[PDB]
Formats: sequence, C-alpha cells, structure tokens
Amino acid sequence: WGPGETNDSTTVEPVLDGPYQPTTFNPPVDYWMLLAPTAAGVVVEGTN
Amino acid sequence: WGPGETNDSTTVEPVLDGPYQPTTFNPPVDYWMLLAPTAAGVVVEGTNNTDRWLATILVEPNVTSETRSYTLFGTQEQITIANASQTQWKFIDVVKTTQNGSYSQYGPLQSTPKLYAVMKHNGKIYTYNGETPNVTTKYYSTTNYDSVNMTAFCDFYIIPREEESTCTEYINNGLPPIQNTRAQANEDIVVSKTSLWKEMQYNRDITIRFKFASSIVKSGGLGYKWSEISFKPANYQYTYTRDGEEVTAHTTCSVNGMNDFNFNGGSLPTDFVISRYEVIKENSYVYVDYWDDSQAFRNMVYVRSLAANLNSVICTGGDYSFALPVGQWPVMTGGAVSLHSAGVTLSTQFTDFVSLNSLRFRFRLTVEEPSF
Amino acid sequence: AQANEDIVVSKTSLWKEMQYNRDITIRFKFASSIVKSGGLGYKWSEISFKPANYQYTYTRDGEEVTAHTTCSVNGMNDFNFNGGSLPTDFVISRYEVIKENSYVYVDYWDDSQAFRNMVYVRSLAANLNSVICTGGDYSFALPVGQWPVMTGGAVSLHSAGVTLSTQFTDFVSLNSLRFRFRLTVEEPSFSITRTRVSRLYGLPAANPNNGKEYYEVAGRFSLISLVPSNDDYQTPITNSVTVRQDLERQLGELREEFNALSQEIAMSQLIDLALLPLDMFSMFSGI
Amino acid sequence: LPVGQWPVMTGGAVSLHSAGVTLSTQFTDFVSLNSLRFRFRLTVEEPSFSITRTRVSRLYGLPAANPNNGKEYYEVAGRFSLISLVPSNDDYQTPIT
Amino acid sequence: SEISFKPANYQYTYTRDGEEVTAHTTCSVNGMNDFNFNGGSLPTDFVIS
Repeated sequence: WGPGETNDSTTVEPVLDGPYQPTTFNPPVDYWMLLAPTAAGVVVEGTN
Repeated sequence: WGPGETNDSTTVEPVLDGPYQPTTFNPPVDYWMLLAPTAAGVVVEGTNNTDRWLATILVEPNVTSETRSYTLFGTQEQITIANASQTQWKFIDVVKTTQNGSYSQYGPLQSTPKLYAVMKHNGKIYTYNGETPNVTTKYYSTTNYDSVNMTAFCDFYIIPREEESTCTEYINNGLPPIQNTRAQANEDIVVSKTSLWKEMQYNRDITIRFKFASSIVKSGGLGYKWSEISFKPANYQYTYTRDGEEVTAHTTCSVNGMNDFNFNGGSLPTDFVISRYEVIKENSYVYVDYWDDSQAFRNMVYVRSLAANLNSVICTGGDYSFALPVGQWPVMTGGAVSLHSAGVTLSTQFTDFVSLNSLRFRFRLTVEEPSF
Repeated sequence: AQANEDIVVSKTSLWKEMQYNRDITIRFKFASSIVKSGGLGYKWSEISFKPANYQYTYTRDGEEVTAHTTCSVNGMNDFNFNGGSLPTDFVISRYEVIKENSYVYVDYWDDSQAFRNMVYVRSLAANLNSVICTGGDYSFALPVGQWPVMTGGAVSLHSAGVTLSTQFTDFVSLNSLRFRFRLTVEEPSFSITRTRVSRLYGLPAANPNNGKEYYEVAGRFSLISLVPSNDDYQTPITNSVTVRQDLERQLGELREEFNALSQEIAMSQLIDLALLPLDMFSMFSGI
Repeated sequence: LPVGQWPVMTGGAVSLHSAGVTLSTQFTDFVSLNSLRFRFRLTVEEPSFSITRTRVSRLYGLPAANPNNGKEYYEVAGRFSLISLVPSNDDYQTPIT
Repeated sequence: SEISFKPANYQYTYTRDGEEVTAHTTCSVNGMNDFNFNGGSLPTDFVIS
C-alpha cells in the first residue's frame, strides 16, 4: 500500500520571455533588453 | 464494463479578449472595438488613408469651447472642443476626408465610465453614442470601410459582434469594477458461509486497437489564437477473431504527464499565438482502457496476477492546418513516439450493487525522429 | 504460441465472504505548485495543484492505526487572467480552480487488518460526512507596487463512491483505495485584489490548505470481501491441548470394591475355574 | 519477504516432563566423556502457534522457528540417583574413579 | 525449503552443595511433525516446503 495513478502536469518554458511589442517602460535592473528591428532608423531610446 | 477514471480538463475563457495595448492595426470585419482610455486627449483614430479619417477625443468635464493641440495621424493640429458636463466625460468624434482636408465635429457621448465603442460593418462605421443607461448606436457612411485601420493610443479590447449585448451593457456601465478591495467500535460479520474457489491462468491473444482524439478550443476574438490544443479520452470499438472465436472489444485512449508548450507570437490581435498545446515526451505515459466480452474478462473480477507481452508501436504526428483569416496558414506536423508496455492496471469502482472494472494498459514513451 | 491455453496454477481453495465495519477518519492536505515565468516576475506561469502526501496516526476501538493519505484533483478548471502584454503588467497564465465539474481524489491506506483483507473485495461503502475546504491568502510578490493577494474560495466535499486500483509490476501488486469526493460551490467567493477578476466560485490552488494542516472527514466504511478462512477445519485430527488421562481410583476404594465382590462367588464354579491353567492369554483376554 | 505484509510465527508451547535417563557419550576432539542422557516427553499447551498472512490458525505444538522465545536457556532442576560399582579388593580402600 | 530443528550445545556453571560445577549439555529432538505451507505454484506465493 498504496498510492495510485495521479494527475501530473509539467510546464516547459517557451525558451524566451516572448516577442514583446514597442512601448515605453523602465525595465528592472539586472535584466537585458534585446531589440530585433526589421527596418532601419531609430530602434531603442534610453532617457533618465 | 468498462471505462476507467480518465484525465479531464476544462478551459474557461477569461471573459474578454484581454487588454491589448495601444498599437496600430487593422481589425477585420464584424468585430466591435472597445476603448477605455486612462487620460484625456486623442484616444482612437481610424484611417483608410485615401478618403476617410476619423478620430475620438476624450474631454474632461467642464471644458469650454477651447482649442488644444492634438496629434492626428502624426500631425499636430489646434483642434477645438466644447463640453458642458459636470460629472461625466465627453467623447467627441472628429472627421475629415482628405490628407489636406478640413476637420469637422460629430457626436458626442457624455458618459461616466470613459468607455467608447467603434466598429466597421458592410460599408458603415458603427459607434455607440447617446446617454446612459439608455445608450444607442449610430452609423456613419463611407467607402472602402474594410480598408480603414483603427490605431488606438489607449488600451483597447476587441469583442465579437454576436455579443453586442455584452457590448451594450459595457457602455451602460464600465468594464467590470476593479473592486477596490482593502455506532462506534469495531464489528465484523460473516455475510456468507464458506465458499469454494479455484485459481486459473488464462493465456489469450490480445490485439488492442486504440485511436487518439484531439480537443481543439480556439480563443475568442479575431481568430488568430488557439486557447487549447489538448488530448481527449478517445473511445473506439471493433471486433476480431482468435482461435476461431469472434469477440467484440471496446477501447479508450488517454494520456498522462503531458507537457504543455505555450508558444507566443506577440500580443497583437493578428499574431499567431498558441496559448497552450500538449505534447507527450519521455516523462509522459499513454493509457489504454480495454475491455471485451470474452470468457477471460468475465473471469477477471478476482485477479491474482496479470502479465502482458505486447509489441511496440510508433505513432507519428499528422498534419493539422490553422485557418487564420489572413496571411499564411501555420501547419503542425512531425513527431514520432514509440510505445512500450510498462505494466497493466485493474481499476474497480463500486456503486450500490454494480461495479465498473477497467483494464488499463499503460505505455511509456520514447521520442524518435522525425521531429515535430 | 498462438491459439489459446489455460493451465490451473492451484487447485480448489477455500474462501469465505466477510463484512468488516470500521470507523475511518481520513485526513488530507493539498499541495500547490507555483511556477513563476522567467522574466521580470510580474507574470506567474502556473498556479496548479500537485499530489500531496501526508501521514498521521489515530486511535479507534483502543487500537492505534497509522494512515497515509495522498490528495489530488481531477477535472479542474483552468482560469487565466490576462492583465496586459507589458512586462510590468500582472498576468496569470494558468491557475486551476475546482468547481462542480471537478472531483478531488483522496488515496488512503493504513495498517489495519481490514486493508490486509481488502485484496479481493466484493463491495465497499463509505458513509462519510462533508467538509468545507476553504482557500487561504497568498501574496504575489511583484518587483514594485502593491502586492496582489488571492483570497477566498470554499467548496463542500461529498462522498461520490470509492475506487480500488491494482497495478501489477514484475510480480508485486500495488493496491490503492481512492475516496473520490465530488464538489459543491458555496460562499465565500474568491478573488484577487487589484484586478477585475472577482466573485468567482471555487477553491483556487493558491492556498487550498488555508493554514489548516489537514482537512478531516470521519465516518464508517463497510467492506464486504472474500478471505482465506477454513473455519478452523483444516487442522490436524489430533491438534489440541494434550488430552488429560483422568485419575482412576484410590486403591483403598478398589480394595473395598473387590472385598465386596468376594461374596458373589459360587463355590462349585470357583473350583471349576481353579483347575483351568490360566496362562497369560487366558487371563488377559477376558478383561 | 521484500513485498507486502511480513508473516509472523507466534505462539506454540510444549511442556517437557522427565521420562527416563540413561548413559550416553559425548565426543570431544581427543577424549570421550561419559554423560547422562535424559528423555523428556512433550505435552502440548494452550498457546497455539499461527502464521499471519496465511490460512493457518489454532495449530498446536512448538515450531522450530524460534522455540527459545528469546530465552538464553531452558532450565530443569532435579535430582539424579546413581549407584556405581567400583573395583575393590579390600574394605579400607575405595577408588575415587 | 526447510525450517527445522538442529541439536544445540550449551555450557554453564552452577552451585551444588557449595561446589561451583561446570556443566555441558547437548539438546536434540526426535519424532517431529513436518507441516508445510503451499501458497501456490507461482514463485510469488508464500511456500513453506
């Protein structure tokens, strides 16, 4: 005695946080922002 | 006989398509666009770029016929706005019909929730307008209504047309409130006198045929996202002959330990997003509940031992096509899994004077090429 | 090979059908899995149920019984809150709540002789009382701002029968008794603060324990089973406490009796007997 | 057993009653010893031995499994009377052995 | 296969009329009943030959 067959769900990360959109915010310290622009011109701005 | 206790799930929609941040996009036909701006000024703009330009501006209560600088389609302009509300906020529509064309005012909508609703349909632009809690709908004439984009500078939801009722009350009152929260002892009794039993070893061929079943739930909205791609208990029935005796059999396939992959193609309503789809790997098993009418399964109530020797099988991945409204259809394909009999189980459940038995062959899995 | 063959592994056994009525006090505690999605931390990837093991001891009828319980759920509903695509927005990718369309399995096993007699089981009934499993208070620790809290959530459990599973491996046989409880939604409703998702009925996986170390349901369980009893009727013919040979007689009584018999003797017949040469056979045959 | 409940052999009892004593020999490595061999008749007693996990109960005797029941030894106290014939050719001597 | 008796030797010392006497004994048994348990023909079942 005596456990039985049981519900079991394993979660797998996608591999990336997800392709996010262009918008304004202040990402937390100790985190990298990786831009992948499609067209030339301005891509990223940083203003304190 | 004979289904076993099988894995089950139920995916409940969030209630809305979700707050999609303010970004430029072109919603398809027959989809209501709802906006709940946080700040006054320009909130939503709809442009066909050839002969129709529309915009909505949210004005605070107690605003005289004053001029303010607003950015429409990228150009600053001294737009004039008037208001007489005390407690409400005024949504004012502004229209023009050329790149250099003059501007005009139409509307308005004096509402408390700061919620506006627009849509396109059959060469018309529908908008919720009037007064609460008795709001009405209005239609604006135009050409090439399908070419109009709708770029919003404030967070906006998308709703299907069929749920316009929920849209209507959503203009009666804002989106659901943020809620702003803070006898005894032991007895044994013989029910039947001494019985008489024996022990028998039945060896029989088993040719178990099981087929998977896939549950496909697509998230509401435009239709570029799928809410769930899961496995489902798959029933099957058949017949086969052994030793000259015909026997009918029933089978029920299911999975356990499945891995949930969740690809994200972006939050734009037109991006291909899979909220959650299930794939079986090294750390997953596939159960097959089998039962027939042979003499053996009649004599399987009181079982002292069961040993199954089965030949492994390879299950490939089929071709499924996602029917996106526009673009190119993604197709899931590939993936081969080899099954190995990792023992058997006998599950019995009781109800009054009737019991349900189930012979569950559990197969462990090994991944092999081709990939998926 | 192919075709059919049946071989008798053991001859006619001897079994009897018994019915054991015993009080069972099942205690069970939930367990939650909290997988936070990689990133800023404002989004939680999974708030799910996980099988929860527990061990305890209780006394019934003056006997101490140690029991083990394993709580799990089935048919749970997956709610998902989508608070925005910004990395700073609060999002719950998938969290599980149990409703009318959900069951909670409780796999129970102890060391009482009834369970030892439970292998070949004919019928099982479990008169069990209902319990109100509430939801605790779990705080989502965001990097900044007010921490959202999941609170509330209660559900009533009712005895929806019992299952007995037996999985065979090599030559061992793992058994498992499974009390499956069906669920009824009732107040208070649960909700997560600083969000529009509120007044939903169920018991979310955030804190099913609610501080309580174990949810208890007591009752009676009746097990009509078949077991190995010969009814003390398979033993050796002579098996018993050694039969006592009773005391015979004190010799004085015997002298009295023989002297009393002395007057019953006929003289002619006595002398006639007193000429037969009584040998060993003659004297010891007539006794 | 590595699997399932562990059967236990409990119970079992017999009374040893003295019945007869004779001469016997103990075989050592390099000498042989004269010894007294006592017979004991067995009488079954109330404790009945049974094996758990089995259809065995109300069996009487003393199995060989654990007949000592943890006791260091089984003890009987009594007296033996011996009369020995010692070779003697005079009334004043008497051999010790 | 078997669970049976075996003769056993013992040594000790005890007092007799003030004499510490060292004693040696050897216990054996005869006329025994060979019971048996046969759980089944499988290698799994409890069997006492």
